[PDB]
Amino acid sequence: KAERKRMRNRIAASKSRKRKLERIARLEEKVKTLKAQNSELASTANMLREQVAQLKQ
Amino acid sequence: KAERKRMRNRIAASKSRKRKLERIARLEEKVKTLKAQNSELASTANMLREQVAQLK
DNA sequence: CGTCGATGACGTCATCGACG
DNA sequence: CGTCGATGACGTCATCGACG
Repeated sequence: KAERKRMRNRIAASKSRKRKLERIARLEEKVKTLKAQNSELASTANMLREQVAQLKQ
Repeated sequence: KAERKRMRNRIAASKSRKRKLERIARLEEKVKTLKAQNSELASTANMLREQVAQLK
């Protein structure tokens, strides 16, 4: 029945808008975490140039 | 006139959806680039461990 | 071939801060 | 107070591939 088809679709649309919402938050969360990782790797590098300056003489 | 308000809001919705799309594309591209940088810095570190090894 | 759930695309409403 | 553009939340349509 048509009437009921649309009814189910209204629900489908609601979950769909919801997954997209989660997907976007996942993305922003990935960006935030990749940034912290960068900083860590960047500092670790200097922590290593440090050790390379000590062994330097 | 109520009619016209709705015509305009129709256009406005097209822009809005368009910008949300562009915004999501940005997030996706950022994830991609941050991953690349991540790699560079990771291997660079090992390059420096290599260089810290050469000092023994 | 008829149906299902997922999705992209779209128009509409409700609501917001800003403007005068 | 009316109005404006932007935008979040919806419901609807068209279309998909999968199923039987």
